[PDB]
Amino acid sequence: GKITFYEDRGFQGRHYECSTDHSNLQPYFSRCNSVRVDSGCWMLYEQPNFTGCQYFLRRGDYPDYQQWMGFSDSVRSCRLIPHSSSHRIRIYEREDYRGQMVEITDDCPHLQDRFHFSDFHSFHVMEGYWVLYEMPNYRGRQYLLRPGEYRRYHDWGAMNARVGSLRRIMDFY
Repeated sequence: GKITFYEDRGFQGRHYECSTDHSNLQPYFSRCNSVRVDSGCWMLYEQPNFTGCQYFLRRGDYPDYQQWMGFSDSVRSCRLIPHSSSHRIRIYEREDYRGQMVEITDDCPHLQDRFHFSDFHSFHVMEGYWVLYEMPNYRGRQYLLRPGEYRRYHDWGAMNARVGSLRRIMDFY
């Protein structure tokens, strides 16, 4: 993977080329108003140590932070997401894997409209990397889900339970 951060919009200003996870990008730039993703799938984080708001980016040009649904020009840590050949997640109605459940291996642009139940409070990521979104059609707050267990919203870094859609992380072409 290769990503380049720019302090000003339109790919201007101080820039930093990156090919690895970073817990602290502050030594290299103080703001990020545009990004070029040469390759790979990336999760950017507003704050150091993979905290704060999260944003999913993949190959392509992002001339303004709004293009990655940024809440501001803050980017202070990043993960390069590794390759997934398969994706599998269990979605549960209540916290701690209780209530109704469905197991999917594809994307879901509208949780509410698609299943046999209407509330979504815990997740077990069996295979692959996913982005969980606050709103339908992959909008709003974004949260990376890695393989493993999410018993309640705090486990995925949300300040509340609001969710709307789910996307597998796969690259483009």
